[PDB]
Amino acid sequence: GPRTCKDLLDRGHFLSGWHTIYLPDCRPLTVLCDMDTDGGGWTVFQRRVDGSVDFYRDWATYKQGFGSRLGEFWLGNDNIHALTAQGTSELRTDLVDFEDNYQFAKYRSFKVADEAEKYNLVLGAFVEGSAGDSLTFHNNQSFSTKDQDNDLNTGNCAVMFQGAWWYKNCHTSNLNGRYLRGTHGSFANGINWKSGKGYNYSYKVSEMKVRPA
Amino acid sequence: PCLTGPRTCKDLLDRGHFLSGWHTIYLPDCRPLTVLCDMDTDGGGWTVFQRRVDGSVDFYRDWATYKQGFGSRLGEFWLGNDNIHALTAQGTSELRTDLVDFEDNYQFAKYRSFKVADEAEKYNLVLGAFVEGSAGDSLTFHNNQSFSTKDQDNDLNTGNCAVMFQGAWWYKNCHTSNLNGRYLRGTHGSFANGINWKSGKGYNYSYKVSEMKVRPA
Amino acid sequence: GPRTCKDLLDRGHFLSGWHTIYLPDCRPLTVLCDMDTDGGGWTVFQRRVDGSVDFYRDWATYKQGFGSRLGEFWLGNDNIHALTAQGTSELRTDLVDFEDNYQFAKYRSFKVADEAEKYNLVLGAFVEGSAGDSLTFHNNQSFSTKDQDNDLNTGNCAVMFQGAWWYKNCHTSNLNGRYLRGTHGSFANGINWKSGKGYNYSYKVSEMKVRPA
Ligand SMILES: *[C@@H]1O[C@H](CO[C@@H]2O[C@@H](C)[C@@H](O)[C@@H](O)[C@@H]2O)[C@@H](O[C@@H]2O[C@H](CO)[C@@H](O[C@@H]3O[C@H](CO[C@H]4O[C@H](CO)[C@@H](O)[C@H](O)[C@@H]4O)[C@@H](O)[C@H](O)[C@@H]3O)[C@H](O)[C@H]2NC(C)=O)[C@H](O)[C@H]1NC(C)=O
Ligand SMILES: [Ca+2]
Ligand SMILES: [Ca+2]
Ligand SMILES: [Ca+2]
Repeated sequence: GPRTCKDLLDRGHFLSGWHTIYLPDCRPLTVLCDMDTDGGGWTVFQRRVDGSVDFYRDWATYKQGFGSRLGEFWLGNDNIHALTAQGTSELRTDLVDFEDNYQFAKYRSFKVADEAEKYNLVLGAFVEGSAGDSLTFHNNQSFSTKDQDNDLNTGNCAVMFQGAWWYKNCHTSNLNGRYLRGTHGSFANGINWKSGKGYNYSYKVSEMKVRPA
Repeated sequence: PCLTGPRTCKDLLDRGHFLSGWHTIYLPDCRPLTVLCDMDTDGGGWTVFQRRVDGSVDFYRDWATYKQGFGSRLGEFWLGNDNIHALTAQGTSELRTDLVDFEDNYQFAKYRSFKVADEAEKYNLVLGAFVEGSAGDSLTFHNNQSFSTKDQDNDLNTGNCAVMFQGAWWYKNCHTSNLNGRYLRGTHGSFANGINWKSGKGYNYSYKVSEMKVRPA
Repeated sequence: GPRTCKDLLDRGHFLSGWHTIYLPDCRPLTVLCDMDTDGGGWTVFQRRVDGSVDFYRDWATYKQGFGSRLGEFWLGNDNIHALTAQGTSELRTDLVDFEDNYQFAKYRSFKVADEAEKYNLVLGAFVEGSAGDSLTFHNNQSFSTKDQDNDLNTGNCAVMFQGAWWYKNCHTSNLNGRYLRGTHGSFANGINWKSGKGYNYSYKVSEMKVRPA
């Protein structure tokens, strides 16, 4: 049975949507496949679209995943690790601002370690993207929530920028931040990408997606 | 197969489905129904039977349409009175109503029990006690009243509440909530004909999002 | 075995949405059923809603289908042919403008031939709707894309009006054109329907759908 969204694209599924794939050890899982972007075959593990879901959540919630198939979600750190663990695949970040303006940014490999390793971000080459690089900064850094401080700052970046990310001191990207809708006076606590629209602009749409090498 | 399966969205949550979305359950009588499960709110496991989000669907509809259900899995819908009765007839389901205004304020109401009688009793609302909620109690008023639509006036008003207030609801004489009213988008001059909740944002403010959902005790 | 969205309606599915049906050839297809409009039971094969999907696409892409179950899509010419081949189905076209005024056109029968015949369009007589008739003009003409010009123009109409359609010389409807959002100065390159809002108005919503005659 189908193991990646790439497989499903290969089996003639051309419309984006939720399909079940089979995890290394046989667990059925409905993932969102993006069959459209950049050749198609992407498995989406994060999406922000309308601010209907609260992303300011604790460790246990990020671990198992949350949100809605109808709109916004986070697939879950366990699932994300399961998907990008054995073998390797690439990350694609997509961003649309409120004027209908598209930008992206691909890297050539992406993986997160398991819970014992605090979901460490393993990130390689920024290939290209109109949105620029604002994610390598966070390379080799442990995942943080508001109730598990594993960050580089002396104070809690997750709580400060209202999100859950691979926080150092602190961040150039904050895609799990608050849905602030465009420009905001508050500093760096929205759906922000430094090299893209900056620390005071919150995107309308964000998607993080992977595809096998 | 209609044994094996999940009977409520609560069952599906317990079976490790963590993302909200459309799943098929089996009603007390094995009939399989595809429902929207809210796995996120207040512990998760809610079956959503009403959803207003963007005004794309007309809720000003006749009796037959409310009976079988209408709208879209992609956006707004009413599950259908038959289904709603089937879902709530045996047992106690708590009810929760979730509301969001256009300035991003979120409000809710919660009730100990909720059930609607069958068609012969005109989908009579049987409402348990108000338990808590920022939105305030604007449903207790409608306890023990028949459902009404534009073409079937079962209210306690000499007029037709469903025509005056452009919805369908368990109107009394006439209302304190009108969640199936017109999608008027925020404050409106017209009186009480929007997606209104009296103790919430009053008779002149129509919310951006409303959801009604149920879950086993 | 449900063969059409009409079948699903008769079996008591009253909410519009994506359901899987079985084609005359037995392939299972997941389609958008419109259970609401004009008695319900329509299978939607084209949907424009917000301009999120690029419809300016090549032959291979139109053949297999593209877009998203969450928003805009084209079911795919192969699928459309498979759904229209045997018997005959009605066609309804629904159009919404930016003040939410709805229009429609309705045709007794509609079918597209297969790839060998270039998905040639076989349309029956105009029945009533208020949008007027802007498809009859296109009867008996192959489908053209930017990369497969089958029109009756010395140029490439798909390139001239940036869509893909049964172009003659050139068109009176262009529902796969650019999502230009209301009135546009450019000529006839939007989601246009001549007898509806003319060559300089691009609709907000467009849907093409079929149902057993
Ligand atoms: C729910 O509300 C009803 C009244 O509302 C109607 O019924 C409900 C189900 C909805 O369909 C509404 O839309 C309808 O409008 C209450 O019913 C009344 O209850 C009171 C007692 O609490 C009854 O009053 C008693 O009547 C006795 C005589 O009863 C018989 O005769 C009357 C006519 O007078 C007749 O209506 C009734 O059915 C009997 O046939 C009298 O001896 C006693 O002392 C007292 O006055 C009243 O009769 C009921 N009205 C009706 C129409 O039945 C429900 O009790 C209420 N339920 C709950 C759970 O609160
Ligand atoms: Ca710290
Ligand atoms: Ca009356
Ligand atoms: Ca030509």
